[PDB]
Amino acid sequence: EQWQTLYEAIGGEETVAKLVEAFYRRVAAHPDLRPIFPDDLTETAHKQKQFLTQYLGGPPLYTAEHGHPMLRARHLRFEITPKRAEAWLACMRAAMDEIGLSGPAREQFYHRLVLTAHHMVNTPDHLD
Ligand code: HEM
Repeated sequence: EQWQTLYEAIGGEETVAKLVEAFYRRVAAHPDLRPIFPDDLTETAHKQKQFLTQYLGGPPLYTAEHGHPMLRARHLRFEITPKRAEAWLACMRAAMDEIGLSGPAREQFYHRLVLTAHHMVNTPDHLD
């Protein structure tokens, strides 16, 4: 198959922008996520747009402004249980669906996010 970055494959900037906007609306509404995210998600969304751009092989926007992602380390500041990772991923799938992003490039991207989310998990789930 022809080589292209996943960033291009999914439609680049415009897709990332739409996706992030949709994603944070879902995060704001999610009871497993809402309390650990800032009430104002403006800055978060900005950073995620930059991060996902870089993560997908687009320009290194996130590093330029914030330094190396060191995402797992940054996430040690929060309790990320498997349930919370599932909530994040469920918001992401819902946002991808909402913006009408479907197909193999979507799933390849989603699978990268499943792996990253798994890497972020840092606390056992709360059971009974
Ligand atoms: C697995 C579940 C996850 C949870 C519960 C979670 C939660 C959070 C929270 C609460 C913040 C702080 C936001 C802020 O201060 O503005 C954050 C930051 C961030 N997250 Fe996640 N996150 C998860 C997974 C991911 C994944 C999969 C990615 C990317 C693929 C990601 C990328 C980021 C980035 C780029 C930031 C900004 C770091 C910074 O302040 O520079 N997160 N996350």
